[PDB]
Amino acid sequence: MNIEKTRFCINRKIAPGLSIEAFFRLVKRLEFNKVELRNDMPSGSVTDDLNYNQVRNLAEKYGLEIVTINAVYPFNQLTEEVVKKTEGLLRDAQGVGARALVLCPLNDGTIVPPEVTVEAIKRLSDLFARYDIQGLVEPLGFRVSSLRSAVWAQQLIREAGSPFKVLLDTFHHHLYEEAEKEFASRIDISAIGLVHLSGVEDTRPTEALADEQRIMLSEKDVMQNYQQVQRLENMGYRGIYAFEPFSSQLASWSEAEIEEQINRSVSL
Ligand SMILES: [Zn+2]
Repeated sequence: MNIEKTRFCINRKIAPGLSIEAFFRLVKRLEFNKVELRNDMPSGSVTDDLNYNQVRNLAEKYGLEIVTINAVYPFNQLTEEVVKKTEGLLRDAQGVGARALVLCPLNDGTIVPPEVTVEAIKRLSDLFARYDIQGLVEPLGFRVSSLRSAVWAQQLIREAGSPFKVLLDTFHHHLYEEAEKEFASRIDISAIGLVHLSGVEDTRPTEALADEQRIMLSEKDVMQNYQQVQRLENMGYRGIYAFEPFSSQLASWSEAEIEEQINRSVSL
């Protein structure tokens, strides 16, 4: 297996400690060219205390692409409150020159009918076009997720007639029983426009693991990061990979610890 390095993205959630400057100067210095900004770090702001300029220039200086902002939730349950909140994020992404905003389904045990997610996808595609932002729909694995399958979400994006793509997240994939030898032919790598990697070394049962159980990559993470990435490659994927580990263990890691466990990960 070989994959081109320039194809690697560093999701900020990996670095809750660092300021954006701090976070940027890192990456670049750590090699690569793509990041993800997020609206769920301590600041609660895609820019922390900054403004669009400061950030934008900070991406220029370190020659980085802001690939996505995570995330809009619940994109699916698209009340006027949610619409106003989404608009926020589009202003953010347009503001920092992000290319995508990440869309997360309702994740609370409530059914969101396919017809409604299909409407929410129509309405968000208008609203995105309005800010010239791309969309990425991230199915969530959990039994309580109102959209679990990357296949189904492609089905529903095709139906809304949307240029949006799916965000394949290794954990959420892992966490969803009916894919792998039901995936493969059913899935369409054309329309996967981002892949979020994170590893789960933990011996617990899959059937109720969480965002907290996500460290980085290395031999015996019970998630098939290689075997997913092997297949994604086998299949045509020439798009981005991003490290989006969550877990409280991203709490150690000097600016130099993060530097290395990114490299454990990139096993090749
Ligand atoms: Zn993700």
